[PDB]
Amino acid sequence: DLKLPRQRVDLVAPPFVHVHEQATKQGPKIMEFKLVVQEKKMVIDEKGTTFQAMTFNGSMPGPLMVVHEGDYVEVTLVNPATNTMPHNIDFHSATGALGGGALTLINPGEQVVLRWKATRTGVFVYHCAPGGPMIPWHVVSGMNGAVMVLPRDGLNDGHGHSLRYDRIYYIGEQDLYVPRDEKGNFKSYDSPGEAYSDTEEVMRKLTPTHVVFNGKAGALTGKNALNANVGENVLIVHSQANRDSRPHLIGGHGDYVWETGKFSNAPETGLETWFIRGGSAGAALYKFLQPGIYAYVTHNLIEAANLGATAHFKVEGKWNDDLMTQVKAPADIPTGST
Amino acid sequence: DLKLPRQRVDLVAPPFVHVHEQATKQGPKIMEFKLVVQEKKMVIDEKGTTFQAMTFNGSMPGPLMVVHEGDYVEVTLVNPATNTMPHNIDFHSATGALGGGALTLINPGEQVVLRWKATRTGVFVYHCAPGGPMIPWHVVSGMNGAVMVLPRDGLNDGHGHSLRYDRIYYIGEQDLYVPRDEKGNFKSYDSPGEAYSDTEEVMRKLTPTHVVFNGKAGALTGKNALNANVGENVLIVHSQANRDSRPHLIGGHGDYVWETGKFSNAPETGLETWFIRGGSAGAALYKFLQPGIYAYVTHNLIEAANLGATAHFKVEGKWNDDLMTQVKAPADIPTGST
Amino acid sequence: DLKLPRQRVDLVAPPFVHVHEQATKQGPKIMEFKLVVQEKKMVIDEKGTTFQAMTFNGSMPGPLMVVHEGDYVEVTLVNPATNTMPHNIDFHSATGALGGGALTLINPGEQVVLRWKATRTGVFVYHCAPGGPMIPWHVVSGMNGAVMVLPRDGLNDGHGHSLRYDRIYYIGEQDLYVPRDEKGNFKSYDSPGEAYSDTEEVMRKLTPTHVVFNGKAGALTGKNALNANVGENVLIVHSQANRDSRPHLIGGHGDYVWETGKFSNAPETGLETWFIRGGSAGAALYKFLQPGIYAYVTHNLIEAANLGATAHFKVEGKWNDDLMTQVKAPADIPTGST
Ligand SMILES: OC[C@H]1O[C@@](CO)(O[C@H]2O[C@H](CO)[C@@H](O)[C@H](O)[C@H]2O)[C@@H](O)[C@@H]1O
Ligand SMILES: OC[C@H]1O[C@@](CO)(O[C@H]2O[C@H](CO)[C@@H](O)[C@H](O)[C@H]2O)[C@@H](O)[C@@H]1O
Ligand SMILES: OC[C@H]1O[C@@](CO)(O[C@H]2O[C@H](CO)[C@@H](O)[C@H](O)[C@H]2O)[C@@H](O)[C@@H]1O
Ligand SMILES: OC[C@H]1O[C@@](CO)(O[C@H]2O[C@H](CO)[C@@H](O)[C@H](O)[C@H]2O)[C@@H](O)[C@@H]1O
Ligand SMILES: OC[C@H]1O[C@@](CO)(O[C@H]2O[C@H](CO)[C@@H](O)[C@H](O)[C@H]2O)[C@@H](O)[C@@H]1O
Ligand SMILES: OC[C@H]1O[C@@](CO)(O[C@H]2O[C@H](CO)[C@@H](O)[C@H](O)[C@H]2O)[C@@H](O)[C@@H]1O
Ligand SMILES: OC[C@H]1O[C@@](CO)(O[C@H]2O[C@H](CO)[C@@H](O)[C@H](O)[C@H]2O)[C@@H](O)[C@@H]1O
Ligand SMILES: OC[C@H]1O[C@@](CO)(O[C@H]2O[C@H](CO)[C@@H](O)[C@H](O)[C@H]2O)[C@@H](O)[C@@H]1O
Ligand SMILES: OC[C@H]1O[C@@](CO)(O[C@H]2O[C@H](CO)[C@@H](O)[C@H](O)[C@H]2O)[C@@H](O)[C@@H]1O
Ligand SMILES: OC[C@H]1O[C@@](CO)(O[C@H]2O[C@H](CO)[C@@H](O)[C@H](O)[C@H]2O)[C@@H](O)[C@@H]1O
Ligand SMILES: OC[C@H]1O[C@@](CO)(O[C@H]2O[C@H](CO)[C@@H](O)[C@H](O)[C@H]2O)[C@@H](O)[C@@H]1O
Ligand SMILES: OC[C@H]1O[C@@](CO)(O[C@H]2O[C@H](CO)[C@@H](O)[C@H](O)[C@H]2O)[C@@H](O)[C@@H]1O
Ligand SMILES: O=N[O-]
Ligand SMILES: O=N[O-]
Ligand SMILES: O=N[O-]
Ligand SMILES: O=N[O-]
Ligand SMILES: O=N[O-]
Ligand SMILES: O=N[O-]
Ligand SMILES: [Cu+2]
Ligand SMILES: [Cu+2]
Ligand SMILES: [Cu+2]
Ligand SMILES: [Cu+2]
Ligand SMILES: [Cu+2]
Ligand SMILES: [Cu+2]
Repeated sequence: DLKLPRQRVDLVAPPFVHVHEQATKQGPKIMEFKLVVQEKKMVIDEKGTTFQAMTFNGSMPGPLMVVHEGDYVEVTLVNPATNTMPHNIDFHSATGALGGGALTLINPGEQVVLRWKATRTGVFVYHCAPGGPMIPWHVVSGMNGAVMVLPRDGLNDGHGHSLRYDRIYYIGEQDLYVPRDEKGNFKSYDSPGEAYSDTEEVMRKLTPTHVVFNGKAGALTGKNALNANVGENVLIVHSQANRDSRPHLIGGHGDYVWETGKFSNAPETGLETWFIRGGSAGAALYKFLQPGIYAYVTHNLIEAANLGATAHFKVEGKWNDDLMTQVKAPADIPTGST
Repeated sequence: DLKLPRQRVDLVAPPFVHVHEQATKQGPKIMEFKLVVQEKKMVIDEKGTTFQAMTFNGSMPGPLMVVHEGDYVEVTLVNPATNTMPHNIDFHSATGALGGGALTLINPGEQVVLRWKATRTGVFVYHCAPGGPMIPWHVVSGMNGAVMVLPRDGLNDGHGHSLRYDRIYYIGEQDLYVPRDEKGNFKSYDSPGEAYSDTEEVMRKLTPTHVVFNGKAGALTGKNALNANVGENVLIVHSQANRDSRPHLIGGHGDYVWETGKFSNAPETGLETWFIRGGSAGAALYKFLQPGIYAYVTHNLIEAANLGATAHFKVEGKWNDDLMTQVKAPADIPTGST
Repeated sequence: DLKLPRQRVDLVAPPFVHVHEQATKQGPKIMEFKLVVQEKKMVIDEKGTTFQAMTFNGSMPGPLMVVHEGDYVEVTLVNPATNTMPHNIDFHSATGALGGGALTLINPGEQVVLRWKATRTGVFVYHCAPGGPMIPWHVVSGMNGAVMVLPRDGLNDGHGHSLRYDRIYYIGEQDLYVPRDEKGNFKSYDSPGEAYSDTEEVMRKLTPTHVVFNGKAGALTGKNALNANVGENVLIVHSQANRDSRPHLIGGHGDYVWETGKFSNAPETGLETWFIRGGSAGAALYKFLQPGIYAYVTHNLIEAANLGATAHFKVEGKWNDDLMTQVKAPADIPTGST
């Protein structure tokens, strides 16, 4: 019945994003994606704590899918027989059937194909949602990602001027609820099923043990810092499927920010810190003006520094002393100061 | 002194709303409302947990009051002699005297009549506020509701186009703090006064035991699902008097959302999840495009699934396979897949 | 190299703000500020609880700095040798070097001079950020304040109309994490260093023991209520360096609110409650219409009433019975009521 060109997309692992056009003169296509569920033990902090994760495509977050308004998105979801649980997928970008969850429940050893029309522009969360208490558990176990539906003319500033990014990164933030024993040590389990009862107890108190970007504390620091150059306009897509976050680029700003994540709304300009509602994605554009290290954090600094929620950007270029300079280096306080 | 027509309104129990006009060519009226305080033990979850509630008109939330900009709202507040505590009322829509709380403190066996002018458009919280620590306690015991002050021309999209709703529902969300004994069982009390000290201890740790719509887990599910039809524009008013919420219609969107709740501001369009600041009301308009069950949640899914914060809509009509379709039902993974 | 007029500003203690012009026809200046770090034990609640605070200029929050777009801000930061820790400063208003933190780390007995260009308008947080876990600890110990960068034409309503305030107050909100002993009593320490390990344990559970304005419960109540008059337009700048807040003026409104705090964005109008993202400052303008006491709160009323987060305004003038009146004082319920 639906007679449009089909285009297969190969997803990549976050924080990177598969190749795509911003502005396009192509008409609507059927864009074909495949997601494979993988349950696996994963390391989530710098002390080697593990937890029984559940993922789309082996990553937390799941990969970013990018399409244009008016495209049809055909998703094959696969639940390999090595998995232990049923899984499904709910797209916040889609209309009907609980975002697709009501049409996509699959047992281990099965797959399903859903098609949804990309009628609403923005960045949107997708996540597993098998039913009842399984919904939060699968989501906080890692089964969430995002999709971006671009306008066919690309981004704009809401005042008739085009915006183009030079680079795009997807930062998925994950709240984790890892059980502890009587002494406070984190517990380990042999399967997700075995972890469930103790994990649900931690979840009920609504306080995460870890808050991480790209699936672990320190994931996007050190050698996995995000690269940019002075003068580049960088789009940072940020998602949180379950809990609020307050992104902040330390030493920078959000030049254009869609904090509710929807491109039919004009962006706010010149933000210090923005707000991603739990259950949503948002996006910020920034043009780097200064080289050096930048930390990208949630600006609950306890979470950022102590629970794992810090990424770095390493930005190459020349320092602009007009914007900022050290006028006098650290020196002894003058004895004749009052 | 004030010589305007008087009109008596009969309130109804949430989630329904008393009859009202959207656009009106009537001039300013004195709109007369009565609220009666009722302290009573209420069931708040599906396991039969009870708590010592304090309510306006016997419901959590209190009823939605609807008037138009420029009306005068005359509220008789009654505190029957069967109650044990003093109560009052503070309208966020009103100007002066702590929103009216400073003029409305009544002991059991008394009543009071306050009049306030509806000078500001939007949806607004009202709540009890007797003074000091009694303020949070009365509010989290259930003494809060909302009022909607419509523009006389009805809603608009902020770009000169009228918006009209076919149906309106009021979803009041309540954070509850129910004490537990040493084993974790919820405690019961014979009066609000007796519950106070233990409840205040739970409140101080800022983590609710329950988060409910319309006064109990499951209130708006099953046979009390909210009804709609494909093609109907539905206004959902959401209030939270004490704690933030992040509403999400699973399988739908917010077509037009006033998340800060004030109709002098243009709505945002096409939201996945919106944000109700604690101490405020907001409103979202959505036109249903697909039949079936929709869950309306706060998108902290722990709260939604495990603490009680899920409502359902049951939507009648014909499925649109253009928007979404199951291309292939669950099937065994092809043996010749890689 | 930089050849502009220099102007020394003398800071004052919050909630007051140093003298400044709103609209200015002066060109860019080098505005010179000095901040001195002071570590000291401070009283933070009405029962006399103390904690080991770390402050800019001996106050929580640090003082508000006010400049205009295009000015250069030259800050001398001094860390006296009576202090025990290294400190620095990060300006959310500045571009590069982690907002200045990377250029300003000073040991006790040292000072440093940083210059940053005020290229972005709004109110912005500044805070200490020495590195790693020291970042949240210094911030929640009190080392944070705000800066306001005004447009050279002053504020506007985003629709081409000037806004002018008659009075300005800076309300800094501080989340504190005070350790308790086994019985629940707050612990005291002889130095910040000694308090660290126990404080970090409380911080990890993300629930504050106190939430205060101007450094202590009750700071801005009683005789330190904030003064205004009927008819005055008052700007309230609110900052929170670490945790979300939801400001509300009880009995009033936000006439014009920049909740993300940035004057390049038009304000929202007629708000009941607004939202300050942790890591940001926001600002609300209100014209008082009624005399009397107003409470300014975060509208988590538990925090407001029980954890310390209430300020008062005392507003002089004549009552307007058109806006609000008590039609009938408290009276016995009529025996012939149903
Ligand atoms: O012996 C505990 C010690 O070993 C580490 C090493 O990285 O990890 C083990 O213990 C953790 C807590 O049970 C587990 O999460 C992990 O799976 C296991 O290898 C340390 O993290 C831990 O303190
Ligand atoms: O708005 C984008 C997109 O949403 C649709 C429904 O799929 O329209 C919705 O929003 C419209 C614009 O706000 C409303 O007028 C309409 O009633 C609502 O269904 C699409 O038609 C539109 O392209
Ligand atoms: O947090 C309580 C308590 O537990 C201990 C081990 O008994 O540390 C655990 O908690 C720390 C904070 O989350 C982790 O850094 C560590 O991996 C974990 O074992 C104590 O060290 C701590 O007091
Ligand atoms: O890219 C930052 C990196 O460059 C160096 C010199 O190679 O210094 C530049 O950046 C400093 C601020 O971070 C400026 O103060 C300095 O003048 C400028 O040359 C390194 O110091 C710095 O880490
Ligand atoms: O015996 C406890 C058991 O009975 C239930 C039945 O619905 O409710 C009782 O106990 C609760 C906890 O004290 C009370 O809240 C309630 O008022 C009382 O009827 C169960 O909820 C409970 O587990
Ligand atoms: O804005 C609606 C309504 O509020 C009032 C006061 O009751 O005006 C306030 O807001 C005006 C528009 O923003 C301000 O210009 C005014 O100064 C402020 O008091 C009403 O007059 C107005 O209808
Ligand atoms: O939550 C702690 C602990 O308490 C028990 C009974 O001892 O269950 C209580 O808590 C549950 C979660 O809130 C409720 O579902 C139940 O109504 C309540 O009695 C244990 O079952 C649980 O481990
Ligand atoms: O109203 C939803 C209800 O209708 C049924 C058939 O009566 O199916 C419709 O909705 C499905 C998606 O929820 C579509 O896939 C199907 O093709 C459509 O006919 C029921 O299955 C469904 O629960
Ligand atoms: O003896 C405890 C009692 O004294 C008070 C008096 O104001 O304060 C003391 O104890 C507190 C808890 O250790 C300290 O924070 C404070 O520094 C010390 O003077 C009361 O607050 C306290 O209950
Ligand atoms: O926007 C205020 C201020 O920011 C600067 C950079 O210091 O410009 C940023 O924002 C501009 C307007 O949104 C962008 O076009 C620009 O690319 C970005 O660097 C200043 O130039 C401007 O005055
Ligand atoms: O909060 C637990 C418990 O501790 C006690 C003293 O043992 O009070 C402490 O906590 C109160 C709440 O924060 C404070 O008001 C007081 O300053 C502090 O000592 C008990 O009174 C209370 O049950
Ligand atoms: O400024 C408030 C203060 O004024 C008094 C009389 O001096 O009353 C005025 O304010 C009341 C509402 O708070 C009005 O109902 C009253 O009519 C008006 O005169 C005091 O009662 C009040 O505290
Ligand atoms: O389907 N989940 O356990
Ligand atoms: O300025 N960043 O914490
Ligand atoms: O007036 N309340 O307890
Ligand atoms: O998509 N709702 O959780
Ligand atoms: O530098 N701070 O401990
Ligand atoms: O209306 N203030 O809580
Ligand atoms: Cu799953
Ligand atoms: Cu969802
Ligand atoms: Cu009450
Ligand atoms: Cu209130
Ligand atoms: Cu410091
Ligand atoms: Cu910061």
